[PDB]
Amino acid sequence: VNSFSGYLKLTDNVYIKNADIVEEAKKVKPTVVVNAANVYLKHGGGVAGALNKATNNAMQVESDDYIATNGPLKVGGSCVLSGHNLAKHCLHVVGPNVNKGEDIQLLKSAYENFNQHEVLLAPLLSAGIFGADPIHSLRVCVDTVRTNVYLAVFDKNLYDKLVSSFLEMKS
Ligand SMILES: CCOP(=O)(O)OP(=O)(O)OC[C@H]1O[C@@H](n2cnc3c(N)ncnc32)[C@H](O)[C@@H]1O
Repeated sequence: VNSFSGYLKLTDNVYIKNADIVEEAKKVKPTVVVNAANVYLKHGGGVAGALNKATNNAMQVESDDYIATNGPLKVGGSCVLSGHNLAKHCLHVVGPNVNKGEDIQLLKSAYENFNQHEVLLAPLLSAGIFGADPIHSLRVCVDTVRTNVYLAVFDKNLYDKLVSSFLEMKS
């Protein structure tokens, strides 16, 4: 388990790889894969849709059952459900939807949930459908997370941009 390979070490606890999070999860077998979730755990597109699709929709059914007895998550909040065939556990974390004016400071709260887990395979929270700048999401991850986070960025051009601007800013 947690056999991560081919990552660029950004800090003592943050790693980044140009990879699709589903394919990484199948290779690595992480204890925790992170979902970029929304408060009702409707796994439509992006990471959530890809993770759910790779579980043959088991993640959505599990999530419906969770919501039915617990109600929606809060923005910046999280829950631990099954990792299905992809991981031991999936940490569903709700970043703020910046497009709808949700407070971008909640991205800090979202990444704080990573600190409850020794090691995680994760995407850049809020950087896709939710409209936060990916460079900002990476910065918040680096400053907030103290546990071992392995970031999967599937798009090569975004990966190159993220690494370049991480170096520039780091000084
Ligand atoms: C409703 C929640 O909205 P939120 O913005 O929080 O999450 P998202 O829309 O899933 O995007 C989060 C970030 O992961 C990237 N991304 C998308 N698919 C994959 C994938 N298969 N593997 C690795 N990275 C991926 C996406 O391009 C964006 O950089």
